[PDB]
This record gives sequence, structure tokens and C-alpha cells, in this order.
Amino acid sequence: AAELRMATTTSTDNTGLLDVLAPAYKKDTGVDLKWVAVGTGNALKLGENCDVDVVFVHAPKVELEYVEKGFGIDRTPVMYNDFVIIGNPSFKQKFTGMSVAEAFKLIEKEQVKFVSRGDKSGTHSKEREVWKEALGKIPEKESWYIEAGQGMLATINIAEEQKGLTLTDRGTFIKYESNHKGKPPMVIVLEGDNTLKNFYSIMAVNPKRCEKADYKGAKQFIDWIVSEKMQAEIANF
Repeated sequence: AAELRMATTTSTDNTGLLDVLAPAYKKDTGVDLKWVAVGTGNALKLGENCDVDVVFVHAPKVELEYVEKGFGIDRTPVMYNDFVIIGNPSFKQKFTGMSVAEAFKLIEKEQVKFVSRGDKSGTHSKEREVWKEALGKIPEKESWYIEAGQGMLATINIAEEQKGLTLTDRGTFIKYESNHKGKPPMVIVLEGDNTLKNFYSIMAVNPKRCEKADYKGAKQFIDWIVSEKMQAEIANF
């Protein structure tokens, strides 16, 4: 009967993360998670306006703005659905033992085809971050660096078509895999590096501006997530 009201993002909702957390939380705590999944800006606006108790999003840029502006507090990452580098089976041997930075340097050196989302995407700005960390620059103008301007799944097909590489979240690759049953066009070629980790952030609505937000409920949920049992539990999804 007790509940906690959450504004989240349509892409976050689609990962199923929340559908995993909610039953587990109800079991430990007796509280029902209730969420609405909208646009990023609107998810934050819902917290800004005192419509929810907590906010759950996937965009570190604005998350930080948000905290700054005074809208959210207790920013708390939940790691999930890590990014991986994929390409045809040829490539796996190529990078064995390597960090992402070492592999990307190699990609540049040998000029292997790399396909970027090249759209307004969470995956795209992440992938840009990875090149920046690896080379100190985004190879935007290199002949081998192609910007598709397409959804994740379309840019995987382009990478496959041009016998090159791309960066995708694990969830989509799983979907891609269920499509091409049998013998794989595409295969995980690099994973695990810390810079490839994926985080979704929970923030509590600031009680100082939202007198009637259930900040208690918010802090309880956040503490639960942050707790070792759930830290260890989450890592094992």
C-alpha cells in the first residue's frame, strides 16, 4: 500500500531494469515502486515541479546540471547494461588482452572501419566520450570513421555491411543476436573495460523545494540500492 513515485525515461523503462528492481524492493521493504516513463527533459521537469519523489535517468550531463540547480540531491548511480565493441569474428583475436584505449589506437593506426551512431543519442555521446579518453580527440574527420545517423540496430547492420566495427549497448546486441540465429555475423570483440560501463542515475527530489515529496521514501529506496546486498545483487544480473 505504501508507494514511491518515480519519474523515469522511456529508454530506461525499456531495459527492464525497473521491472527487476520493483519486485525485489517490494519484497524487502513492503513499498511499491510506481513510475512514469517520459522524455529526459520531462522526467527531470517532473521532479522540478514536485510531481514525483525520485527521478531516474540516463544522461550525466544534465544530471549534474540538475543537482547544481538544486532540483535533485543524493545522485546515486546504478550500473547496468554495459557497452561492448562488436565486429565480425575476424576481429576478436585482434584485440585479445587489450584495453579499449589500446584497441582504439590500433583501430586508428590500422584504419579499420568504425561506425558511429552520429545522431542525438545516449550511445553516441558515450562513444564520443570513449574516443576522447582513448585518443584525446574524436576522429570525426578520418576516412575510416563513419557517422551513420541511425538507430542502434541500423548502425550495427551498417558496420556488418562494411566489414567494420561499432559500439553498442549489450541489450541491443542481444536483440540483434536473436535475429541472426545460428552462425553469427557479429560478435563481442571487446568488453569489461571500466570506461565501457553504463550507469543510470537515481536522484531524490529536493525536499527543500518540494515540501510534500516523500523524501523519506526516496532516501530509503536509495539506501536499499546502495546497500551491499543490492550492490552485489545488481552486479550479478
